[PDB]
Amino acid sequence: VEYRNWSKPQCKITGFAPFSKDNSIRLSAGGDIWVTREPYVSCDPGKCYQFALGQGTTLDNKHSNDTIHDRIPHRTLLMNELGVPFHLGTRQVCIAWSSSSCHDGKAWLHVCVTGDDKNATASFIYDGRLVDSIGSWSQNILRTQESECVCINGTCTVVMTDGSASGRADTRILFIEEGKIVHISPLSGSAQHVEECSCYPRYPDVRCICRDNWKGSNRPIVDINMKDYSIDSSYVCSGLVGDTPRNDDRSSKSNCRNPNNERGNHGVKGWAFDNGNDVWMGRTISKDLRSGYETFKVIGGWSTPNSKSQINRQVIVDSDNRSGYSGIFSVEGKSCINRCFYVELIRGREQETRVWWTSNSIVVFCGTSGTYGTGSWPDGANINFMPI
Amino acid sequence: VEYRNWSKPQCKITGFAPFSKDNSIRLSAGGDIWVTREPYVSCDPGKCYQFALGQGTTLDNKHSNDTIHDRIPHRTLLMNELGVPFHLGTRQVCIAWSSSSCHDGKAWLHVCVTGDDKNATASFIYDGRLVDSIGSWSQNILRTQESECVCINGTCTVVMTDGSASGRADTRILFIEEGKIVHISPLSGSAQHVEECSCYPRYPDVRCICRDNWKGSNRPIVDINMKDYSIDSSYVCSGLVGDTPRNDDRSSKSNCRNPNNERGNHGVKGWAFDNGNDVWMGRTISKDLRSGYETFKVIGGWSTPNSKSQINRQVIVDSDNRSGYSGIFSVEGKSCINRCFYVELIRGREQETRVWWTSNSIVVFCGTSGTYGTGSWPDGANINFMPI
Amino acid sequence: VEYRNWSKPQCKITGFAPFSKDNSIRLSAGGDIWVTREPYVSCDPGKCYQFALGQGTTLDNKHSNDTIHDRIPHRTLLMNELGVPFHLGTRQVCIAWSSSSCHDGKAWLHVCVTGDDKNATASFIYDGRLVDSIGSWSQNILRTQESECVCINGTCTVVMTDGSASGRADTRILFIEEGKIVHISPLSGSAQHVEECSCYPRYPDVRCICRDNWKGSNRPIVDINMKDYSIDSSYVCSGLVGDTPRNDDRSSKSNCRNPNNERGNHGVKGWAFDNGNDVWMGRTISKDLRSGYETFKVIGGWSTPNSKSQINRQVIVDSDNRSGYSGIFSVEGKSCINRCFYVELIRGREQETRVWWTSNSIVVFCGTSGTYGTGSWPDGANINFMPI
Amino acid sequence: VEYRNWSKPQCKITGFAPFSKDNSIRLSAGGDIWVTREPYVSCDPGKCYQFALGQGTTLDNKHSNDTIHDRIPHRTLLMNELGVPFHLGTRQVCIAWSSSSCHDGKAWLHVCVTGDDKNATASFIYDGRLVDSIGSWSQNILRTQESECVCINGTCTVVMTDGSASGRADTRILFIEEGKIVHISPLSGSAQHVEECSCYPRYPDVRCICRDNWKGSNRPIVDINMKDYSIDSSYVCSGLVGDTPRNDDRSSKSNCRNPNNERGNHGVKGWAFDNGNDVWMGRTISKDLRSGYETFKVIGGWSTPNSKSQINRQVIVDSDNRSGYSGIFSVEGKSCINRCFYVELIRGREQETRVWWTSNSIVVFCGTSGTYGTGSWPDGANINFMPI
Ligand SMILES: *[C@@H]1O[C@H](CO)[C@@H](O[C@@H]2O[C@H](CO)[C@@H](O[C@@H]3O[C@H](CO)[C@@H](O)[C@H](O[C@H]4O[C@H](CO)[C@@H](O)[C@H](O)[C@@H]4O[C@H]4O[C@H](CO)[C@@H](O)[C@H](O)[C@@H]4O[C@H]4O[C@H](CO)[C@@H](O)[C@H](O)[C@@H]4O)[C@@H]3O)[C@H](O)[C@H]2NC(C)=O)[C@H](O)[C@H]1NC(C)=O
Ligand SMILES: *[C@@H]1O[C@H](CO)[C@@H](O[C@@H]2O[C@H](CO)[C@@H](O[C@@H]3O[C@H](CO)[C@@H](O)[C@H](O[C@H]4O[C@H](CO)[C@@H](O)[C@H](O)[C@@H]4O[C@H]4O[C@H](CO)[C@@H](O)[C@H](O)[C@@H]4O[C@H]4O[C@H](CO)[C@@H](O)[C@H](O)[C@@H]4O)[C@@H]3O)[C@H](O)[C@H]2NC(C)=O)[C@H](O)[C@H]1NC(C)=O
Ligand SMILES: *[C@@H]1O[C@H](CO)[C@@H](O[C@@H]2O[C@H](CO)[C@@H](O[C@@H]3O[C@H](CO)[C@@H](O)[C@H](O[C@H]4O[C@H](CO)[C@@H](O)[C@H](O)[C@@H]4O[C@H]4O[C@H](CO)[C@@H](O)[C@H](O)[C@@H]4O[C@H]4O[C@H](CO)[C@@H](O)[C@H](O)[C@@H]4O)[C@@H]3O)[C@H](O)[C@H]2NC(C)=O)[C@H](O)[C@H]1NC(C)=O
Ligand SMILES: *[C@@H]1O[C@H](CO)[C@@H](O[C@@H]2O[C@H](CO)[C@@H](O[C@@H]3O[C@H](CO)[C@@H](O)[C@H](O[C@H]4O[C@H](CO)[C@@H](O)[C@H](O)[C@@H]4O[C@H]4O[C@H](CO)[C@@H](O)[C@H](O)[C@@H]4O[C@H]4O[C@H](CO)[C@@H](O)[C@H](O)[C@@H]4O)[C@@H]3O)[C@H](O)[C@H]2NC(C)=O)[C@H](O)[C@H]1NC(C)=O
Ligand SMILES: *[C@@H]1O[C@H](CO)[C@@H](O)[C@H](O)[C@H]1NC(C)=O
Ligand SMILES: *[C@@H]1O[C@H](CO)[C@@H](O)[C@H](O)[C@H]1NC(C)=O
Ligand SMILES: *[C@@H]1O[C@H](CO)[C@@H](O)[C@H](O)[C@H]1NC(C)=O
Ligand SMILES: *[C@@H]1O[C@H](CO)[C@@H](O)[C@H](O)[C@H]1NC(C)=O
Ligand SMILES: [Ca+2]
Ligand SMILES: [Ca+2]
Ligand SMILES: [Ca+2]
Ligand SMILES: [Ca+2]
Repeated sequence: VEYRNWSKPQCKITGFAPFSKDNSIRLSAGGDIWVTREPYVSCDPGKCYQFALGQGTTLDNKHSNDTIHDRIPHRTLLMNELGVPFHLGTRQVCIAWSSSSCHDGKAWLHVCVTGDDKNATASFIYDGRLVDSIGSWSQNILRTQESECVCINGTCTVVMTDGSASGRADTRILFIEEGKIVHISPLSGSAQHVEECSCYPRYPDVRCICRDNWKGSNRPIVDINMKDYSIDSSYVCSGLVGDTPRNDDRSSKSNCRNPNNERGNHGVKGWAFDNGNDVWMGRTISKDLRSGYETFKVIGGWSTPNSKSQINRQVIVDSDNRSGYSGIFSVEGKSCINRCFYVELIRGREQETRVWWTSNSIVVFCGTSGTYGTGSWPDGANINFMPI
Repeated sequence: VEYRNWSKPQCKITGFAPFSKDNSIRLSAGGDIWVTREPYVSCDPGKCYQFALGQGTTLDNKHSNDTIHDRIPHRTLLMNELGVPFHLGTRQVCIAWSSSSCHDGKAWLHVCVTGDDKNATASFIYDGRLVDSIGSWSQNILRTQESECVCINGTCTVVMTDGSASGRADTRILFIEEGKIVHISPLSGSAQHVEECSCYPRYPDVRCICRDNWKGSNRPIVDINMKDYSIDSSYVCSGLVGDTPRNDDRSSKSNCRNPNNERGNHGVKGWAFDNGNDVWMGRTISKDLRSGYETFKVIGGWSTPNSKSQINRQVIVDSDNRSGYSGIFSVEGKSCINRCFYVELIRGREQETRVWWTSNSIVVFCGTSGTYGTGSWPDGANINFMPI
Repeated sequence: VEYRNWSKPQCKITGFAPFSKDNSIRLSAGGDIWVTREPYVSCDPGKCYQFALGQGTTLDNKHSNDTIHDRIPHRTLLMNELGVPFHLGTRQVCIAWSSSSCHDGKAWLHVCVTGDDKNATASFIYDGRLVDSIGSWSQNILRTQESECVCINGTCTVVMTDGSASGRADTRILFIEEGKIVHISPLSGSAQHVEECSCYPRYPDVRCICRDNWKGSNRPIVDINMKDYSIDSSYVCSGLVGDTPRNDDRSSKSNCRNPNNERGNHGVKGWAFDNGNDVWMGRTISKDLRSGYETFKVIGGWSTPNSKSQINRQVIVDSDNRSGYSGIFSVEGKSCINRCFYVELIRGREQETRVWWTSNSIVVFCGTSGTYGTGSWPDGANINFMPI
Repeated sequence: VEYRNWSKPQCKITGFAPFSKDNSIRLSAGGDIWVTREPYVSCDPGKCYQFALGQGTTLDNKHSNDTIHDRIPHRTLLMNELGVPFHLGTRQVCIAWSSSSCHDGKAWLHVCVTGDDKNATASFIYDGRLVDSIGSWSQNILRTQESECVCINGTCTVVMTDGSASGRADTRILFIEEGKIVHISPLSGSAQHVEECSCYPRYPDVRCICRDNWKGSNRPIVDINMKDYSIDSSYVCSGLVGDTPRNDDRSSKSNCRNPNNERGNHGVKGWAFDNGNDVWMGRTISKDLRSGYETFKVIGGWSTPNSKSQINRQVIVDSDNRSGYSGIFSVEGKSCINRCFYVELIRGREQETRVWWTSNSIVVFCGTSGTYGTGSWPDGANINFMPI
């Protein structure tokens, strides 16, 4: 077994093709399925796995009541092969109300945060054993990516934040070797608030597109130098911005450098990736709510401030259906590294009627160099058919 | 590991012996089991797997209502070891309302079609990653075999159709290497309508027996030259024809060349294979409905037009019981390549109105050079005992 | 990997120690568990598996009604790791209302009989593929061991019967190499009726203790010469006889040669094995019904006609509780071959009329050279707590 | 594969970080989950497993009624990967109402005790086969650790007791090689009553911290010399004692040598381990009941009699929530051997009378050389939401 280097060029991308869907909520109405949120996907060299934060209960279960809450002690990281729904045989990998996972070519690293809001613990589990832990540095909800970390040549990197969700916070980039923290770098650059980074290998370095929860509806970028541990940060150049909420395309802005101060407060986890001067990105179709999901390329969207010429739009989830968090993962092919993404399809309380639970399913798409058509792949559950 | 070549002679066939049965619908009445249709079987070098298109729901589940519909975004390809029923731990391999799968000796290829009727996408997944995709070419339900594809020396072939189900359509034969489409050939020859091909290795080439949904109740043949990608097509010579609907045995015809224009409209997926001048074939026992299932050899049925001398009949499913789609798969033995088949046993709507769902179980038989008796192996569920 | 030879001495045996129990029926009252009967155990070189004939239904399921019947088309052979109860993820290995399985050191052989009573088919599946089949030779319920077959140096042997259960029948011993029948020997010797043999390796040969359903309450022995395929048969010498029904211990007889003509009609599958002049055997505690289970050694019980000197009695299931079929399996240790056995614990109809189903659990014990105490390990389900 | 030697220094310990939680009871209210008690954790060289004694039933099952009883024939040892809850696919490894398991680097050993109170049998199963057995030596509930045994250089050791729970008993230390008992040593030293030992490798020897059920609320130590099989015993020096019940912290004593005669009767399984002159230990927060769980270091707690200076306290389960048994396990890291522990979280009768069953979930923590915060990770089930 060799460490992954991800040392191939990025695949040609013309858009995205359907990859996986789990139908979690539909199945929940006729079977014992975990209540989850904050899912993601990560692949070992051979196969892909779906992850999510359980709520310590199945859906058709009185304990599913009031699972809207983000942090309870019973949350655990679930891990199944991609497309295997979270049934009762699912392994709970660690205790976590915030997580990141990645495979270095040899073994899995899991970063699992749990405990009190003001004094959380992050556990670092590698190759099936606890190797390290760190306590809260800002005493205000130590937290991490909710998507895959990235490892190059045996060094894995993960972005963590501690502090205010509505002001200056303390973001740190950890470097981890076989589960052991070997270095911690403070966030540097012009990103002013960084949450829930979606990171990808860009050999020899790592690049993250994140969520600004404070003043930006444009998405921050964090660049991680894997050689010298230096950090840089800015914002996606695209004038078509990626956060929710955001201004309408009529009036939205990004200058590549600063939070745009356009409905900056709050946000949603999302992703983008560069191809030369262009950017491929996803966002909710609604500028207001976590409804619908679309992808497109913005011509000059990586390099030209305020660029707004999009092309190659695809609807993933139509605007009449719920989405949620989304994130990137990378898959090594024969000659190139492909970029894929998942969309969390949130169902239940409070937005929807009848039910007392909050859960999600997932849909997953992967970059293609080929051709494709159109469709919409929403959660598909009928709220009227669900146990409450 | 080496690529499969299937470079052994076809096994001696005296008939077929029982191989597998999943009892899906019986189990559905007391357990959480997927609603499915369009099942098939395919084996890696070591063991066989059962596949089917899920309906994104279990049977004992309000979402099972109105699962008669062929295409919804929630359909996914399920894959279990043969004889493991589709329980909640089943892996959903891809998003698909039409599919084909095969193993090349090294890894699995899945061809998965989903999306809008007028603009579908086929994804090509190999060794657990998306390698290619193609969009609809005729804007009219791009679709494929619903049974195993065939790979020789690292090149896999699959037949796909796009266009009318009741007139001239656009059928293409794809050649795929490690998930990448390397060549596409148009259908050629005298077959006038080709659907749902059941294909098998006939080293060094591939041979398919398909469904003519337009003018033929005789089954089309598609011959695929794996060296130069050339295509030929015609019809099974046997005067005992394989489609449903069809004329009675007394008045049925085939001239090997043309659709017989005998109750040609509509059809059912099925199979046949050659042994010299003779043909082994299955069909529904009913000439009108998907009821019963029988196999037999037609003497001269491969090479003599309108041959009707049958022998070695076996009842697989008696005529009082429901069948459905059927297809071929091939299994490599020590010295020869064996031919096996599965039968889909459809239950529920529209025919059975006590329940609101549509699903199936499977029964599977394999070629034998030995001896055997008689029986009948239907679905076996009591419709009155079923959750509705 | 090498073929198993079983070429080690039989382990020292002082009695039996508890090995496994599945609690199938207790679990059935709170979970989806297969209805079964005719279970057995067989181990590959690494680990042991439990097998049984499913009834194509779970217990808490309307299809469980009237599962008293021995032969329906929906019966399939189930196979799990030993101690894993027959849940919905259990693999159905083949279609079978009578079966035998064994591992030759390289792969599994399964002998699976199904179809019409007067014209059954036995399928021979090896290394995951159908290799051979045979039809009924006496047109009267072709049938086999319901316990493990035995393979030495790549040749597996299995005993099959076709014909009357209450008169002269046609018993044959098959020799099978990688799934292919290479020789068939007729029964020879003085055993007059042979059913449901429990066989074990006695290098270089195989020895079976069976059920005489006709005139004997003493158990037949079948000796299989693996070199020249010759067959011999007689009866266990022990005056303490192993069948049910039987006479009481005071009046029972065996002359080693002939059926004893003591309540000879009917019987139950069981086992015994030799150690020099002595025999280790199990039997139901009741002489009338399949109630209770005991093991003991009979001193001179292998070599001395009508020997009744028992020692080392152990209660496996107390006489207040139901038993059923029992059979032998063999397990290779470091320096010796151990003998183990399972007991089928039958619940439901016809004896227990509150419920409409018939099913079983299992308990398993293995030979020990050590020491042990006493107990009773019955099924343990409360019939009043069961779904009916 | 090589035998484990555990020949690395003990890892630096600053405290404990969260590792695993199974949420068994919460899940039981919406899924088929085993009723258990007496859980533990043990890891092979790659992966950790959770074990527990089943009650031969699921929770939502009428058979769960009156599972307070410790010993029934239906109890079996369950084994899943750590964090996989005990679903219906769980393997029952052996018949056991008392158990210990460990991996020697090559294979699993299981020590499983079952049968009559006055005449129990312990089975020794290694590498999937029964290798040895021993009967009761004191005719009074032969019993063992309820946590992992320890193997060094292919020799595994386990502590067993037979005799009174409230007076002088007969404790023996067994030495087992590939499942075969090679030596038995009587308890020696000043420990006067030894139950339910929590043992760990301290190369080249093994050290156990146990439960005195008779005169001590201070915990006994058993030291096992793996070279000459000699045994020593005493009591943990710490004046902060580990048993429940016990005196309050102000009035509790230990002299390292004798049971303290302070509320000595009864107890609970627990653990401690040495670091130089200091001791790391866990205990219930309540001095009266199995409620809450805390860990801390006692400075001089290993070497100084009646030492009471604690530091590095952590709450694992707050005092408002139920705990139960706890035990140690050891995990080999790159350069050191880590110490971890599990806590049994008991729910139901007799304390909670709304329900009729008794079961548990688990939470698991591992030693860390890093930093951590605070929290509480109780069972989390709402008794009012449970099937009774
Ligand atoms: C079968 O499947 C294939 C493959 O999926 C389909 O082909 C794809 O079809 C897509 C839709 O036509 C196409 O993407 C489009 O590319 C064009 C550039 O050629 C781009 O303009 C499109 O983006 C606009 O339209 C979409 C809706 O389609 C809007 O959501 C989006 O916001 C864009 O609209 C904005 O810009 C327009 C142009 O300036 C304005 O006219 C419009 O009012 C709107 O303006 C707002 O935003 C501006 C900033 O962007 C701002 O200045 C202004 O003030 C407003 O605020 C879209 O990306 C794919 O390229 C194509 N794929 C391929 C490979 O060919 C095919 O159609 C399917 N066929 C069927 C029958 O199903
Ligand atoms: C135990 O098990 C074994 C193994 O399963 C059994 O042996 C098998 O038995 C099969 C049935 O006899 C046998 O297959 C038959 O082979 C003969 C040739 O030898 C063939 O004629 C049979 O086909 C006719 O009969 C079946 C029903 O059995 C019909 O479904 C079929 O359509 C055929 O009937 C048509 O042709 C006949 C002859 O011309 C006409 O009499 C009949 O009316 C009908 O005519 C219509 O169709 C014609 C076109 O074909 C058309 O010209 C006309 O106008 C009408 O429309 C069948 O294939 C197996 O070979 C044999 N297997 C082996 C290895 O021996 C055994 O019986 C079992 N034993 C018991 C006691 O259960
Ligand atoms: C703790 O556990 C250990 C290990 O499990 C226990 O030790 C075991 O204890 C067993 C019972 O004592 C013992 O087996 C016995 O061995 C003697 C020979 O030494 C043998 O005679 C015993 O067999 C008789 O008794 C059993 C009931 O125990 C009957 O079921 C059986 O049919 C036998 O009864 C017949 O023979 C008797 C003597 O000849 C007659 O009195 C009786 O009426 C009956 O006669 C009928 O059968 C005859 C043919 O057999 C026939 O001629 C006559 O006309 C009648 O029809 C039994 O096998 C184990 O050897 C021993 N194990 C070890 C390793 O020591 C220990 O007791 C446990 N302790 C506690 C307190 O739980
Ligand atoms: C964020 O998380 C971090 C990491 O978890 C937190 O840091 C940890 O904080 C712990 C609590 O302060 C600390 O452990 C403590 O260490 C001190 C020594 O420095 C030790 O004295 C503490 O033990 C006492 O207090 C705990 C409750 O905290 C009691 O349960 C315990 O019994 C001890 O109290 C007894 O002794 C005291 C002093 O002698 C008495 O005042 C008290 O009444 C009580 O006396 C009884 O027992 C005596 C025998 O011991 C007996 O003589 C007398 O008669 C009475 O019966 C505790 O171990 C950790 O070291 C620290 N961890 C690290 C790595 O720094 C941090 O606080 C969190 N952040 C925030 C803001 O909360
Ligand atoms: C959920 O819990 C709330 C109490 O917070 C209660 O009012 C409501 O009835 C519960 N829902 C159900 C379905 O029991
Ligand atoms: C299925 O849906 C139809 C149309 O809404 C309805 O009439 C029928 O009652 C439904 N079936 C069940 C069993 O709910
Ligand atoms: C089982 O079937 C019999 C015969 O049809 C019937 O009398 C009985 O009520 C059935 N049992 C149940 C529980 O439905
Ligand atoms: C449990 O058994 C007891 C004694 O038979 C009975 O009083 C009680 O009702 C049972 N509990 C349930 C929930 O059936
Ligand atoms: Ca924002
Ligand atoms: Ca047709
Ligand atoms: Ca008899
Ligand atoms: Ca005590």
